[PDB]
Amino acid sequence: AYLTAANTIIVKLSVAAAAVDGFSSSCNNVFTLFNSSGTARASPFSACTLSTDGLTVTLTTSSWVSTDKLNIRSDQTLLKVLGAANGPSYPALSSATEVSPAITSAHITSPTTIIVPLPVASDLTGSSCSFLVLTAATSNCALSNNGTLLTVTLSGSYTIGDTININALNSALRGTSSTGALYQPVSGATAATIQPTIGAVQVTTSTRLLVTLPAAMSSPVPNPLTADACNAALDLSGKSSPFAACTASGTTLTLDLASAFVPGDRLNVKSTNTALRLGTGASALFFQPLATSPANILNPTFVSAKATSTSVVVVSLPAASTFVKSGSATAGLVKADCDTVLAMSSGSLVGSGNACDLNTTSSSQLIVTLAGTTYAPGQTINVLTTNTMLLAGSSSGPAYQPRTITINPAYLSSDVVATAPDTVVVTLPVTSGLFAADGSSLGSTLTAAQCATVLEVKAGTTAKGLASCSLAGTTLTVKLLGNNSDVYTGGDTFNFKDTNALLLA
Repeated sequence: AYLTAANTIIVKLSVAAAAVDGFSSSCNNVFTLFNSSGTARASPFSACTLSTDGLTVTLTTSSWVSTDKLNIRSDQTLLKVLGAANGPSYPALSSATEVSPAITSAHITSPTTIIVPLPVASDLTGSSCSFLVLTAATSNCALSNNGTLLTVTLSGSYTIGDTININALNSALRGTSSTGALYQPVSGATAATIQPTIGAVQVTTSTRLLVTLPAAMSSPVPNPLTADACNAALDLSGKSSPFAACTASGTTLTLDLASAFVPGDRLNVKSTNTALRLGTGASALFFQPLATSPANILNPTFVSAKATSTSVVVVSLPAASTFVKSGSATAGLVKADCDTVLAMSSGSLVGSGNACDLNTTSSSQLIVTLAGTTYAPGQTINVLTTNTMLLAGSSSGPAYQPRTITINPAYLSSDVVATAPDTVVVTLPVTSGLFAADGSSLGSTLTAAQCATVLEVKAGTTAKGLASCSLAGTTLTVKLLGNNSDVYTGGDTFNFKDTNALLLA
């Protein structure tokens, strides 16, 4: 006998059996459920059916308690070996048998995770993981969800078509207590195959998302994915055409959103998935909906950072957010409140006042102050693992998750000087260099088209035509055109451009 769910019992046989008319309506007259002391229960079962191959019996009960036994009442006349017409009745065992919880499906969610649902609340000893049977090696396995969601932490590698099944020597896993029924493998049933499913999610921009995959895909359908293909496979709170475009590379499914990111949504695979599949040939395994009832949450993260001065940083956020502390809505937080929350890669935050502020709570930018002028290129801003005050949307919205960000310098320490009617000399704070997209040094040259993608000189609303950039060491020289309006005028301004990708610090 076996228990494959919270209300199910599957009982197996060794020789094809048969059923007599009315056997679906007289289940209690064939089987009987005992307790550990031999005292039979009172009418435990409700309905029953027999499989076509005749070696399987299905029952539904709600009266099962741990360490209960089963057996066939001897005198029973409604179950016949090899035929209801002519055979004898199916015998009974000298001693009853113990129900043993089973397992029937598992998901490989990420490269290092395999979640296995369990039928009922369970108990385990430590986190050693030899009670299973896997081809690959494992490092750790531990319980969760009140004992109803096993987790297997892969250490080796996943080969397509692998199967998970418990061992017959099990001495670690049990049902409902440390002294309950031992999980056992079903006799005659094949080892269950592992199916893939989507992993974690992260918002990286007001429109982009990144999704972890269980293994490196090689050939979706179509190979170059499309907006139509992705809409038919994934679901985002049931919105119509929630998707703008989608690409796959490595173990990441990069993505775009139809409109602005609305805090709250979740992601799960639709029922009719046909596009995203893992493997090649007849071994292809389609992605399935996850076991967890709540769909995977969308974790907001930092978008980008830049230092407006040596002791100020203005982080940009993907959507409206707000600090929440002790049930109230707040705009900023004092040092110790922001200190176990976000940490610069080197240094410490300000002492007195709001060390981390947003002005109006429902905003999109975050201002940080340090212990003086201590920012130098090569410093990063991150959200720490243990944090709860950061929440996007409302008083109970999603909390931010760790992600490293690099700060772009945006401060000029010294003034900018016009030495001639067509010359402007800009003194940069740190040693610099011109490099290419692929990283090869560009030396000290910059063309007119390449010099308009780095900086601009403007008067009022209009800009000024350029002729050449230049940079040797820490002085960056610029030359205008020189005719009509491309000359120095009575009050002008200089600005770096956010499109800049050629000039590095």
